[PDB]
Amino acid sequence: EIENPTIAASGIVSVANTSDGRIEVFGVGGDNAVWRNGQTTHTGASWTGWSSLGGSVTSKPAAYLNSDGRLEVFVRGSDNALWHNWQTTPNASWSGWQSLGGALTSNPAVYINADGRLEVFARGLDNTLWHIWQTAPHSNPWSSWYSLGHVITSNPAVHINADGRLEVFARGADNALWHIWQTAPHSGYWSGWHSLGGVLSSDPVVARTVDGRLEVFVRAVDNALWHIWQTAPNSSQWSNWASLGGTITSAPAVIKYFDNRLVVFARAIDNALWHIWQNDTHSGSWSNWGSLGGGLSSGPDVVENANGYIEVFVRATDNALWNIKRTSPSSWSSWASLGGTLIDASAI
Amino acid sequence: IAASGIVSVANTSDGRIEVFGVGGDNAVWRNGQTTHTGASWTGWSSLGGSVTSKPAAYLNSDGRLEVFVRGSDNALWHNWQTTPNASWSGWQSLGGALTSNPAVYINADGRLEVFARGLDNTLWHIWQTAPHSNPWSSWYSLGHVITSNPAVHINADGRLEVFARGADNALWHIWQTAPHSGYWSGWHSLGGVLSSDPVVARTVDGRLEVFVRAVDNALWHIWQTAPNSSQWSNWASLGGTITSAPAVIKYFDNRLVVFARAIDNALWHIWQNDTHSGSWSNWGSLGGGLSSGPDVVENANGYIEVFVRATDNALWNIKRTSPSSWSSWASLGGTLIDASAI
Ligand SMILES: CO[C@@H]1O[C@@H](C)[C@@H](O)[C@@H](O)[C@@H]1O
Ligand SMILES: CO[C@@H]1O[C@@H](C)[C@@H](O)[C@@H](O)[C@@H]1O
Ligand SMILES: CO[C@@H]1O[C@@H](C)[C@@H](O)[C@@H](O)[C@@H]1O
Ligand SMILES: CO[C@@H]1O[C@@H](C)[C@@H](O)[C@@H](O)[C@@H]1O
Ligand SMILES: CO[C@@H]1O[C@@H](C)[C@@H](O)[C@@H](O)[C@@H]1O
Ligand SMILES: CO[C@@H]1O[C@@H](C)[C@@H](O)[C@@H](O)[C@@H]1O
Ligand SMILES: CO[C@@H]1O[C@@H](C)[C@@H](O)[C@@H](O)[C@@H]1O
Ligand SMILES: CO[C@@H]1O[C@@H](C)[C@@H](O)[C@@H](O)[C@@H]1O
Repeated sequence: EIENPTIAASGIVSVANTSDGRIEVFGVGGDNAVWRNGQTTHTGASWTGWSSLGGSVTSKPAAYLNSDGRLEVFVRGSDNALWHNWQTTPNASWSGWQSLGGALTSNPAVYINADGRLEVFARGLDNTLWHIWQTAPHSNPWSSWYSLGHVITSNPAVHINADGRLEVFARGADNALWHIWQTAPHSGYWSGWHSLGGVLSSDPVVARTVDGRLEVFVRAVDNALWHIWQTAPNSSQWSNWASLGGTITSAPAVIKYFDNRLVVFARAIDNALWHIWQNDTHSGSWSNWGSLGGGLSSGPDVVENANGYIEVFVRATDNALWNIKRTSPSSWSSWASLGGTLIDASAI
Repeated sequence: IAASGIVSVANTSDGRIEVFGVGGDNAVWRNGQTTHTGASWTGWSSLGGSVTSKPAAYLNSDGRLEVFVRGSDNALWHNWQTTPNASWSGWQSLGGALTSNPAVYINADGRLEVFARGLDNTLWHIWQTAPHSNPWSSWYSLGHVITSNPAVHINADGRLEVFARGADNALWHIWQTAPHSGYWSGWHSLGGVLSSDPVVARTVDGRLEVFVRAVDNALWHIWQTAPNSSQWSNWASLGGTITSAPAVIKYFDNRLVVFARAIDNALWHIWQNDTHSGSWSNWGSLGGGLSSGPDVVENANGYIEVFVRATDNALWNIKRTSPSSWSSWASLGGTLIDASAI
């Protein structure tokens, strides 16, 4: 069996914007339960503190905002089935845990189709890519499970093309970046598999540029941040792999700045939070790596807050969730503890 | 009503502004940024047709632009990209008998839905039967009597909500009972005395806010007190003496910015100082000589772009170029007419 390098450490929480402009974070507690924390209001003046959604889980959770404004959380259960939990009205009471069945061997990843139906992707018992979907927009019930085939050796990553076609990425048995896409938006058909090559030592992490090009970030076997991109929207042509250097020890976290420039965050060999950023959205010019310090026991996860500024979440050495955020166009916040005790329940 | 904007302004799925106006021949003409940097424009191309309303462009969730306009026969007509950012379909009739500009929004299920005043002066609507696809429903009346072009937005919970001035010149609104539920609410009055179309934004914290010119020619606004709120604020005056429909857009930090032509026919703007206190700036001039209201969009650099017709009847452009700077006033040329149906 081709040997697959250990994937870079995952982030500690699923970070989601609510329909009322607040950050909500979902992590796994010492009791194996999903625990939640969120801003009291969109100004982010304070947080609610940790409350338990309960359950007993065996993956990193994945939260997603339905097109009717209700958050929904996906996780692999004690039984290796997919379980989910939804707000019953926006930013209100939670449903409790419902089984969607299956036999999963990775974290679940979620995206929304061009018709408002959520669709979840996970490695199945046979190590092929599996998927499942809402049968109606922002609503139960769900399909049964289907295999898209292949052999994958990482958690899958999912995004949507400029033309509304979902596209999923994973490391293959050969360590290359593999991907597959809907033939047209929720057409009922997928394209078959394409290798982008490379030798990955992390999950793929996918953004769409403001001009509509998918761009994928990975740690490679040299422990550098590498990336690769569509040459145009929906393009039949990808770039060559290009190194951004560094010695990173986490999955990269990617977000567009308020001016749409890509910014990548990762833990480095010194256990600090580091970041590197586009100088512009076309020429392909990137900055040098800048440290933001801290002592990280996980990868970062990132969201844009209601002030239009980047917020970053990590687990610290005290196993609490820590937060650092932009406070203006020209300044970072102080490191602050949001407390809690979080375990890394990442499935791979 | 207060003078309308001259163009429908829409972002493409490949991060370029496209503008759609009516030429002196009554055809729909379009102009686009050559790339997402917005450094240059293609120049004007004709989509043809003979039109009797302002066009309304909208991006389908499959990334294809689509333009809606009232035809010579007062029916709704539409023209769509057959693939994203490529060739146009030409003009197809969706029938009906319309007495206003069409306004368009996308449902939580990816179906476009078009609102216009009908032959009996009630609110009419029509929708795609499947997401981002033909064919369309037949026409249905949601009733009432309206005296302005309708405006449409979506609540934080995915319910479409439509705004129109009534025969009392008050702001009226009606909403889906739930996202694309098949049912709508009763008509409700938010009062006031409007002298323009309503223009609607949704705040970053998920509250609908409506801007109007009032009978005193001042900018006024009213807002939901909370997302999906069963309670709105009182009307509040932002003052000024404006001679166009206002145009509203969130800044990169989500502060609302409102643009309007003033009595001096210059482009003026006023903005929130923050998104939690109801505190607004003073009016600031950006100058120009305007023969229309402004239309606004956020470009692929994440900055506000503004489009107005000038005294020469050309389309002019001013935009933010950074966190700290405006662009030059640039002429995109052409000759545009105001084909607004009301
Ligand atoms: C705030 O509560 C603390 O953090 C949670 C995430 C859980 O690990 C819990 O057992 C612990 O007591
Ligand atoms: C509430 O149910 C508990 O949590 C779920 C997420 C599943 O792991 C299930 O097996 C377990 O009993
Ligand atoms: C109904 O869901 C649609 O059809 C299924 C058969 C799958 O192809 C899925 O990716 C797609 O969104
Ligand atoms: C149709 O799908 C498009 O072309 C394919 C050949 C791939 O390059 C894919 O990334 C892209 O989305
Ligand atoms: C560029 O062409 C000019 O502007 C167009 C919008 C039309 O009004 C046309 O008749 C005129 O010649
Ligand atoms: C292309 O067809 C022309 O333009 C349409 C928008 C309609 O006004 C129609 O009656 C006219 O003949
Ligand atoms: C299918 O379309 C849905 O049902 C129709 C009967 C209308 O109520 C419409 O607003 C809604 O989007
Ligand atoms: C259910 O609809 C909500 O409550 C209504 C009574 C109105 O305030 C409306 O703006 C809002 O969307």
